[PDB]
Amino acid sequence: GVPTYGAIILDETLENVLLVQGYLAKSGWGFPKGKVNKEEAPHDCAAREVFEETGFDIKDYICKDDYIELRINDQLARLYIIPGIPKDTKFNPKTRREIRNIEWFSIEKLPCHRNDMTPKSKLGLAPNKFFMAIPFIRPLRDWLSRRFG
Repeated sequence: GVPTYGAIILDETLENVLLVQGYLAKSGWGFPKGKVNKEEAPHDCAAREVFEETGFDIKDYICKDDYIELRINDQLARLYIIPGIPKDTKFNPKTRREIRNIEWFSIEKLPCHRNDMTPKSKLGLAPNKFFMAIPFIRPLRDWLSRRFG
């Protein structure tokens, strides 16, 4: 798998995160991110994907050491952490064939796992519209705890 790069944007209170909603296979909510182009540096990919999906430019705010990275089915996803972006910021995707909507969510209200179906004696997990975001939530809470307290 080709690696993906993007950002976790937080507001000034550190309470809220910016998610984007896609279409079809990507119909639910996730952090803004996408696949790296040939010979493109990780920080340049993250700024390009975030600007395409939100219309906000992170280039002057990226810190090279501040990121969460996960490997999911042998594909690497690295999201740079960008705190302190005001909630009254005007966001507008470029790529509206790809992005349905953009919204702020409370970090403490987001799920960090999907629910089983043990009440139905059935295997697997119940659908959840935050499925693409969920793997990063626990690592994000732990990162904010260590850096800020």
